[PDB]
Formats: sequence, structure tokens, C-alpha cells
Amino acid sequence: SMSVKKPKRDDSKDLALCSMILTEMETHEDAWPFLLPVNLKLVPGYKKVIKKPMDFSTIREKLSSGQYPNLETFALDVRLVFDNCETFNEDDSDIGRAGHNMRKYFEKKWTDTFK
Repeated sequence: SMSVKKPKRDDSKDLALCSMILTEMETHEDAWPFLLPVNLKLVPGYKKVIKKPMDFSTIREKLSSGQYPNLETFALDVRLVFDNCETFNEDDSDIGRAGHNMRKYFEKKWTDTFK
């Protein structure tokens, strides 16, 4: 509360560390469904159904332009990519399985880097 603060966690490397994790996600072989925005002109249903589209390139732009106020807002966008994936794709599909793999891969990097 006012004048009552927990000890200060050093947040000065977070920007760089998030950037590294995003690079590791981008180079994973199952990243291909997620690298660029879904094409809203060419994928019927996606615009109407997915209210908040998100992808790795869009995450990169936001990060590199100071649009994440903290590391949790970054994690939320990453998870949104996989939540969107799950909404639109059958679990029993290549893209569905890609999303599951990538989510797990991310959550490990995240825990190991910060928790």
C-alpha cells in the first residue's frame, strides 16, 4: 500500500530476456503457424471468430517498440497466440498439435528464466 513496498525485484534484464525467449520460439520447427498474422482476407471465419489475433511477428514489434509495460503483459500475448490456436483448430491436426507443443515449450523457457 502507500509507503509499504515489497523488496524490489531487478527488472532491468526482462526486456532482453523476453526477446531471447521469443527468438527461441521463432526458431522452433513447429513455429510456422505462428510466425506471421493469419491472413484475414484468405482464411474464412478467422476475422469474425478470433476477436484478438496475435502472432510472433506482432509480438516482436510490440516488444521492440516499448508496448509491453511489464513481463506479464508479454506472457499474456504469447499465451493468446496459443489460445487463439486452440479456438480455431482441432486438437487432432498438425496446427493443433503445433500449438500444444509451442505452449509447453514456452512455459518451460518462462519458468526456467524467471520462476
